[PDB]
Amino acid sequence: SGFRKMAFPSGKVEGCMVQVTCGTTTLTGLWLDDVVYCPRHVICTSEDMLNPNYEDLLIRKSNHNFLVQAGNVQLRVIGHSMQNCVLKLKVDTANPKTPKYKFVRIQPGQTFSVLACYNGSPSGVYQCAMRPNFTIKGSFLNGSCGSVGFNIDYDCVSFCYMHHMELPTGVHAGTDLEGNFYGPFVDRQTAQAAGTDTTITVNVLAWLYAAVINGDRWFLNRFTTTLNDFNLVAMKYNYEPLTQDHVDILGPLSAQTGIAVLDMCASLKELLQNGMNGRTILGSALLEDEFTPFDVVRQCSG
Amino acid sequence: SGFRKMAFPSGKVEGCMVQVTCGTTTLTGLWLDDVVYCPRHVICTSEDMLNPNYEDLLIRKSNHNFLVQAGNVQLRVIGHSMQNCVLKLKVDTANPKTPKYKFVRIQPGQTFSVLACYNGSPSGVYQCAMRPNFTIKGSFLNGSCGSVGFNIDYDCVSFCYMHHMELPTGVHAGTDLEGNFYGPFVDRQTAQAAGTDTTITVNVLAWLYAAVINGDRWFLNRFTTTLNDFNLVAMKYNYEPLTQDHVDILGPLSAQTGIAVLDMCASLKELLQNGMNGRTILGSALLEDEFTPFDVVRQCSG
Repeated sequence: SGFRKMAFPSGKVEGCMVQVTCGTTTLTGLWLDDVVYCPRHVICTSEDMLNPNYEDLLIRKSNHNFLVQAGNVQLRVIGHSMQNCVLKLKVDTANPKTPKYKFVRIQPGQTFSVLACYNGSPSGVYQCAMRPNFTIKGSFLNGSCGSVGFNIDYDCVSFCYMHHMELPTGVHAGTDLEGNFYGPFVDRQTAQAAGTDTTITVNVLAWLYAAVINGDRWFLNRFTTTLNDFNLVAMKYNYEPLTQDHVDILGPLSAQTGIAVLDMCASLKELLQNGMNGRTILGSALLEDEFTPFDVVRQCSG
Repeated sequence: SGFRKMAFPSGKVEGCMVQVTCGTTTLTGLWLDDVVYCPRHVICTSEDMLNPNYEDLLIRKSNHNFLVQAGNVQLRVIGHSMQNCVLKLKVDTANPKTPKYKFVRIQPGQTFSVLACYNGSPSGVYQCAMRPNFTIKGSFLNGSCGSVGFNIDYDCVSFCYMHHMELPTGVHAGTDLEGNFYGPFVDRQTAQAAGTDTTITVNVLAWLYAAVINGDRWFLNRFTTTLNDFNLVAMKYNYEPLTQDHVDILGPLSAQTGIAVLDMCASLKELLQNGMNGRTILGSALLEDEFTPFDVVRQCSG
């Protein structure tokens, strides 16, 4: 028993992390086969970040301007290529520690593990959700840029995220491994609006199921509700609309606990309307939305 | 910026995790050099756990009764030895992936990373504190027993914890790697009292410093206080007494933020007495005590 926010084991990803240096700039890169992936703003000084013409900036750079190191092992670069907001540095040496891997673009509400690095050196690991407004609430310092988010499906590492920017807000923005930003964000040091940060309703419900599985059943009410009635309450509290697909995804958890989804929705309704009255659920005084149904079942079953 | 509960990278520990089977019982073991460490209750059936005579139970077992596997690689056992509550299974093959390592007994209030396994297979990683009552709030299922807690000091993995028991309470108990339980607990399926679960005051303060470093400064009050006056309030709310050593440990954080320890203590006093009034600190509606000063500085500096 017990329920913790839990990252995937990071070993497979640790052996892929390298230091990418270009001029004065140094950050973290991802070394897979004979290609190193990194934020394209590695070519930028601090002054360039205000209004960068990446194409023009990149043209001053040749292969030899990129120092790629993998812990005292300086790789050699034999070809470079900008793909959207990522640089792809071809190298002579293929990473012998390359895991089975995929590149995937993740959806809002889905979770992933972040291996936070500094200048190519793994520092630690934590679990994140891609929030509805396509930000994450991470922990990244100078050097962390190029730190990656991933999921592990049995043997395959699925890379979904690379960290690029910290907003003036403090929250974090990044790309998939093809270099496309999650959200409207750009790799430019300017004012950038993250939208309203809504809550992932299906996750909150998954978490409430986890709490019941773990013996916290106090919230369970004597009411029920419909989707419409629930969603009218959801919209009020900047919660995501709950759809039928959401209900279906929660079915296994419903089947395990013997609690229908709408019954659990009614519990959530009252919690939202009436608060927690100073009580806690799974050792939290807030409604938590960074656990997917998959995460709950993964941690509960095996 | 940003502040997250963060585990150490687990790669070094992943390559040490093995499956230990004895009769019907299977759990996780730690393979270091030519020795495998595991909970001694691996020799127990469910019936034995009620009132085990470990010495008598172990005598029925010979070397060949222990099946040690490291992912399709069945190790061979050439000597066995019970050390307190751990079994030490000597084997022919030395782990080639043995990291630089130490065994350390950790103190109450100190943190560590748990690599949660099932039957020798790493499942995930999260950060824990050894609580004042020598329990942890983990996540362990059947198979997780023998999962280990560790810290990484640059090159050296320092193993501090092995998971053995879940209490009827739900909270978790275990040993150091020499097999001595943290706390009064025994490896017997019986009713076992964990004491009053007090809060780690120096950690809470470390966390409050982290919050100020990250821009949450709302709690900061116009008062100050003494240690005695503070500790009289601390005792009331089952907080650990704050000592002078605690003050000294917080000095760097005090020096960074320009906020004296006692000034921060007065903030904490009011929070304890007046609550949070529905506000949050670092995205939490509770006072968090599982971040040491080291953890805060590690994550803030680099």
